Amino acid sequence: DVIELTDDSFDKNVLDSEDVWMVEFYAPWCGHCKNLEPEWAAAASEVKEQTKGKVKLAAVDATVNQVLASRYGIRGFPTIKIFQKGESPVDYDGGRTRSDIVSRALDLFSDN
Repeated sequence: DVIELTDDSFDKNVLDSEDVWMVEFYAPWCGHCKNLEPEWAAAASEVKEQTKGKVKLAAVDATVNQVLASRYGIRGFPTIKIFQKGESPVDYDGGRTRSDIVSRALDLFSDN
């Protein structure tokens, strides 16, 4: 489903991975993040089904993982960043529909 990542777990999970990671950085009081939670989970199920985990969806609570928040310049919420092997992350620029997120995921899968 959605993997919860932390300052301590991020680099081995994500940076050292052969898989692509789409990571939502959120704050726990942020209503837009709360609204997105169920759609993020739904997208994560479909992506898992389509890619068998070659693309993973994850989340980071930026407020308690401040090394990551600083590293990736998180200045607002929610912020979704896409990580591919050996690259700096890029920002996701689509909507929260399942089709939008799954489209980006399959694009990533095709080329990874």
